[PDB]
Amino acid sequence: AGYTEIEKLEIVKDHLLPKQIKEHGLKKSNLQLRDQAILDIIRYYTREAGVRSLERQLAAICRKAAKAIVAEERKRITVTEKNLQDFIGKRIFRY
Repeated sequence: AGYTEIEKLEIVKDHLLPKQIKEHGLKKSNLQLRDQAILDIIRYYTREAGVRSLERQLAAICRKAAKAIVAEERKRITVTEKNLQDFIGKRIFRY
């Protein structure tokens, strides 16, 4: 028990690329999110009891988007700060 905002920032920022890319890598490179997003989502939720869960929240939106693989043909799912809402849909803290 000793997680600090910095630690979470180090991993949350690095793992977002390799982690998601791996578990998701299983399917054709289907992941193209931005940093502003990872920071925005967590910033709106910030709800969690450890990084493990946090990473789970990111993976949730990431793959949740992978499922949409049934789209027209747009390859690489872009999860900018806007799409982030379309995927998550709804939030907890309202401004």
